[PDB]
Amino acid sequence: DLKENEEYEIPEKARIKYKELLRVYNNNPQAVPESVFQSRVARENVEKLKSGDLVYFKHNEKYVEDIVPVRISRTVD
RNA sequence: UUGAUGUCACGGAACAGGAACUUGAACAACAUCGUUAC
Repeated sequence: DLKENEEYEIPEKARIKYKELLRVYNNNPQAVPESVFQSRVARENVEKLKSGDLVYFKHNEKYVEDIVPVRISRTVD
């Protein structure tokens, strides 16, 4: 159920936090040796959030504060 | 592009003053990855 008439805008802080999270996901030293068990961010080497793709998020009062690509991922301060 | 009866231009050092300097132990422990079940 894609609800209409309920959309929020992305400030600069959320974008730089997502960029930092992607940089942490990509160049990890402790990763899995195979290139098939990793997630979609680490396998296909995503660098920025594109036009349309499904992202988990959390907002308050029409402004979003954080966005994560999977269910249980890491949080940046 | 000169004009004649008169040119010391070999008659004149591009010369004189300014610190590539200041700051930095080749050192080191806690995880990484996401969902399962009613």
